[PDB]
Formats: sequence, structure tokens, C-alpha cells
Amino acid sequence: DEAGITGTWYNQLGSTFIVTAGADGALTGTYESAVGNAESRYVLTGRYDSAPATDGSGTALGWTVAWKNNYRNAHSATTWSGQYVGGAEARINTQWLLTYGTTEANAWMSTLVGHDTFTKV
Amino acid sequence: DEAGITGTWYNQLGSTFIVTAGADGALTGTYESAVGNAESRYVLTGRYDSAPATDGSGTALGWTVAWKNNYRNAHSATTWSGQYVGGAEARINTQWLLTYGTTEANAWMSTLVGHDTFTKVK
Amino acid sequence: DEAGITGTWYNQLGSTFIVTAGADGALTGTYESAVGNAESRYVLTGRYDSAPATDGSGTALGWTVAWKNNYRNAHSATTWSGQYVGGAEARINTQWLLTYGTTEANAWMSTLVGHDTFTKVK
Amino acid sequence: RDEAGITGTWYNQLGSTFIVTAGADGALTGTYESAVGNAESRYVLTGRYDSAPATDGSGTALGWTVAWKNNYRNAHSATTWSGQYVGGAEARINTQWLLTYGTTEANAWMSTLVGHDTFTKVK
Ligand SMILES: Cc1ccc(CNCCNC(=O)CCCC[C@@H]2SC[C@@H]3NC(=O)N[C@@H]32)nc1
Ligand SMILES: Cc1ccc(CNCCNC(=O)CCCC[C@@H]2SC[C@@H]3NC(=O)N[C@@H]32)nc1
Ligand SMILES: Cc1ccc(CNCCNC(=O)CCCC[C@@H]2SC[C@@H]3NC(=O)N[C@@H]32)nc1
Ligand SMILES: Cc1ccc(CNCCNC(=O)CCCC[C@@H]2SC[C@@H]3NC(=O)N[C@@H]32)nc1
Ligand SMILES: [Br-]
Ligand SMILES: [Br-]
Ligand SMILES: [Br-]
Ligand SMILES: [Br-]
Ligand SMILES: [Mn+2]
Ligand SMILES: [Mn+2]
Ligand SMILES: [Mn+2]
Ligand SMILES: [Mn+2]
Repeated sequence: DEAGITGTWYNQLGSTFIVTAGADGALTGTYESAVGNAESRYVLTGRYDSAPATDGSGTALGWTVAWKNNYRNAHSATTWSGQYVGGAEARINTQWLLTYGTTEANAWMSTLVGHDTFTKV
Repeated sequence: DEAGITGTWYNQLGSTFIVTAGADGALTGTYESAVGNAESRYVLTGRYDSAPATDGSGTALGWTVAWKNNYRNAHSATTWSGQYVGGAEARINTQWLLTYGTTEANAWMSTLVGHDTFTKVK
Repeated sequence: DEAGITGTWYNQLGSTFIVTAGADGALTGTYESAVGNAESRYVLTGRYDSAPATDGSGTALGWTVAWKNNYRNAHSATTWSGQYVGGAEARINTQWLLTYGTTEANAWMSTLVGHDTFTKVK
Repeated sequence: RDEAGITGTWYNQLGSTFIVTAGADGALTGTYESAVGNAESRYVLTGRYDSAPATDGSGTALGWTVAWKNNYRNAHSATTWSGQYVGGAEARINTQWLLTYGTTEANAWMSTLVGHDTFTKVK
């Protein structure tokens, strides 16, 4: 929940996910990608389920980064959808979609799909 | 495209997407799904490219809904990733990922994928 | 069903899907893409549910194309996963994944996602 | 080039068993046994791979499909995997997959699951 999700996370690519979870389900923070058309930190915002099920399952969440900041614009956005899994070694397991702006002729090739797993080390 | 994106949108399922695009690149609003384990409106937040290319390319954006509100909690979240296409028939074309909370044994089946197209036509 | 799926199908991009459905679940045929790094016809192979439910549901199916023929090699492959929906205007509704060969450091950007709907027209 | 490398018996992180033969000009044929889901024993699979991959260290593109009907069960669904075979000291197949099951048109929006499987020859 709030304290478990709040903090600094790293995925398998070395990217840095700094996030604050609110009591009301909000996610806010910054994202630093180690790959792609990206430099420094980007704003992120998202939502999480603030009252998850009581059977040991994960906590559903998602967030968005638009890849524009003061240093670069990649004309694109990524959303991550996944679940937070608490425990001795907490994890956030996600799938993501990255859309970049295209003409309509090229819309068919506008979206990349992948998967990221975040840990606290 | 603050003026363009801001407003009330409907997808091909009849779901209602009410959104304000702010100066900073923020999207805020509410989502009401016509389908699924959902009732009434849900908070949404997201981001968009506030300085898109002017060469006919769409405007990249995305947003998230956690499916908990005052009526129901479906223990799930959807993110939409897409682009806004201006013109006489403005459109937001998206693909989405819906994840629901699972045990680790069942996490292989935790995520649905699909696509929604939105217009301002009621 | 066999005769339902067998034939020539077109998607919203203008691509041509020529398929034969065998009695025990086989799909074989050729694909011609109207877009991308492709020219002429490519071999496809797939599988479909040869005993679908008779409760109004679609018929699940999928197929793969590797983008190599005698004209060209694009070092990539696409898989389509969807369902055949019968009736007056038959349709095949799919989502697809296109993976191209990358180095391990670039594997994160290796796979595109999209959706194609096939009908008998165009 | 990767004909012999791809050919063999593979396992993913769920414990599923992927037995495949790669033909010299791009065909994949074999069987798939899922450790999870509405599945029992082996299912037929067919697919394609790039039989002439690029040189500068790129992986080899491939994909395959399983329809989840065999002599034991019919789950009225199909999965496609799309990914890359990577060589090296320990060969791996990294995939993303789409599982579609038959629905009514009213429910077509919830018809497709997405996930990812990584295969190796160990276990
Ligand atoms: C022909 C053609 C034309 C245009 C493009 C755009 N190409 C995408 C550009 N936009 C970025 O590169 C933004 C950074 C994304 C980083 C991802 S986000 C998901 C994953 N997880 C991480 O931590 N980093 C990665 N392509 C091909
Ligand atoms: C075996 C199994 C177990 C659990 C579930 C949960 N099943 C998802 C539950 N959560 C919802 O049902 C929330 C509403 C989502 C509405 C979607 S969001 C994307 C699309 N676009 C729209 O406008 N509405 C739809 N399943 C299968
Ligand atoms: C930055 C970067 C680097 C490398 C690549 C390679 N990229 C390989 C492209 N490989 C092809 O272009 C083959 C044809 C696929 C056509 C698709 S298949 C799915 C959809 N549906 C249709 O009918 N046609 C389309 N890219 C971007
Ligand atoms: C709400 C709702 C309604 C209907 C269904 C049907 N649900 C389709 C079931 N069809 C199977 O269960 C076949 C086995 C799939 C195994 C997968 S294939 C991809 C992954 N990788 C592996 O090795 N095994 C797994 N659901 C939810
Ligand atoms: Br790029
Ligand atoms: Br549900
Ligand atoms: Br390309
Ligand atoms: Br099932
Ligand atoms: Mn490409
Ligand atoms: Mn299922
Ligand atoms: Mn790219
Ligand atoms: Mn569901």
C-alpha cells in the first residue's frame, strides 16, 4: 500500500522510478529511463488500488510518462500497467505500451509493447 | 492541444471519458465504463505531449484508471496509451492494458490487452 | 469453420491474407502486406479451433508470418491472435505482435503491437 | 543458421514444455505442453522463423501458434508467441504472447490476454 509503494525503484534496464503513493490512490513522481530517446527525469502520474483484496494477491496500479522535459521531447508516451507484490523483496511487475506520434498512414507502427520488473535495488 | 483534448469523449463501447488537459502536460478527469466490473465514475490521471510536432503527427498521451470508487472496487487498473488526432472529426486512438491483482501463481493471466477509439460524438 | 475461414481476406491497411483451413485445425497460405518492409507474398502458417462453441462465440485462431521471401528479408516476424466471427459479413478480429531482430541491449524496443480486422472487401 | 539451435526441447518460467523442429527455409513444427491453464498433455504448434538472420549480433525473429484443442480438452482459445532466439553460451527464446479466447461480440473487448515467456533448454 502507501508506504510499500513509495520510494525508489529500478527495473532490469537500469531505469529509475521514483514514486509517491497517496492515501487516496494517486501516484506521482519522476521517471528516469536508461534507454531510448530520454535524458534526465520526466514527470509521471498514475493510480493504484488503495484497498486491495485480502487473499494475498497483488495491488493493481499503472502510470504514464510523457517523454517531454526541459531537455528533450520524444513526442511519445509510455504507460505501465501491473501489480505491486509486497514481501521481504518487494516487486512491481508491469507490462507497458509506448505510443509515439505518427501520421495516420503510419499509425499501424506507432506502439511498442514490453514488460518491466521493478525492485528496490 | 489543451483546447482540443479537453472535453467529453466516448469510445466504441459507450464509455465516457471526461478530461481536462492542463498547461504542464497533465490529464485529469473521470472515466465511466459501459462494460466490466464498474459503476459510475472513476478518477483518472495521465500525461500528454504539450508541444507536439506540427507535421501532421498526432499528440502522444496516456492515462490510468484504478477501478475503485465509492461504489465498487474491482482490484484492477487500466492504462491507455495513444494519440490525439485533430481535424474535423477529432479522435483519440488508444491501446490499453488492464491488470488485475493476482497471486503469484496466477500472475501469468493477470493482463488483458485491447484497443479503444474515442470521439466527441455522443 | 473450414469453409468459413478458407479464402481471401483484406485488412484495414489493404493487406491480403490468403488462407486455407484444414479439417484438423491447420492454417496455411500467404500474406501480402500493404505497408512496411515487405514485397509480394510471404508464407504463413497457423492453427484454429476446429470444434468451436456453438453458443454465439467466435472461433479462436492465430498465425505467424516471417518477413523473408525470395524478394526480401526484413529480419522480423508477426503473429496474429484473434477470432473468426461468422454471419452475413464475416470478420476476423485480431491483435498482433511484430518482433524484429535486435541486440540484447536493444531487446526492450523489439516488439510492436497493433490490431487488424479482416473482411472480404477491398 | 539457427536451424539446429532452435530445434530441440525448451522450457519456460511456468514449467511449460515447447518441443520444436526448425526447417531449413523457415518452418517451425512441434508440440506445446502448458503447465498452467485449461490445458492437458501436448498440443500441436506451427510457426515461422527468419532462416537467414542479420550479422551484427541481432537475434533471430520467430513466432508460433497453438490452438488449445487436442484429444483431451478444448479450451476454445489460441495463443501466439512472437519473439527472438538469441544464441551465445546459453541460448534463450524471449517472447511476448497473445492468448485469445472465443467470445460473443458483446464481450470481444475482454477476449485477449498478453504476457511474456522466456524459454531455455534447461530442466
Ligand atoms: C521508425 C520509428 C520512428 C519513431 C520511433 C520512436 N521511438 C520511441 C521514442 N521514444 C522514446 O524513446 C522514449 C523513451 C522510452 C523508454 C522506454 S519506456 C518503457 C521502457 N522501460 C524503461 O525504463 N525505458 C523504456 N521509432 C521508430
Ligand atoms: C479469470 C479472471 C479473473 C479476474 C478478472 C477481472 N476482470 C477485470 C476486472 N476489472 C474491470 O472489469 C474494470 C472495468 C474495466 C473496463 C475496461 S477498461 C478497458 C476497456 N475500455 C472501456 O471503456 N472499458 C473496458 N478477469 C478474469
Ligand atoms: C527504430 C527501428 C529499428 C528497426 C526497425 C525494424 N522494423 C522491422 C519492420 N518489419 C516489416 O516492416 C515487415 C512488414 C510488417 C507489416 C505489419 S504486420 C502487422 C501489420 N498488419 C499488416 O497487414 N502489415 C503490418 N524498426 C524501427
Ligand atoms: C473471464 C474469462 C472468461 C474466459 C476465459 C478463458 N481463458 C482461456 C483459457 N485457455 C487456456 O487456458 C489454454 C492454456 C493457455 C496457457 C498459456 S499460453 C500462454 C502462457 N504460457 C504458457 O506456457 N501457458 C500459458 N478467461 C477468463
Ligand atoms: Br526512436
Ligand atoms: Br472480471
Ligand atoms: Br522497419
Ligand atoms: Br480459463
Ligand atoms: Mn519498425
Ligand atoms: Mn483466461
Ligand atoms: Mn522507437
Ligand atoms: Mn477480466
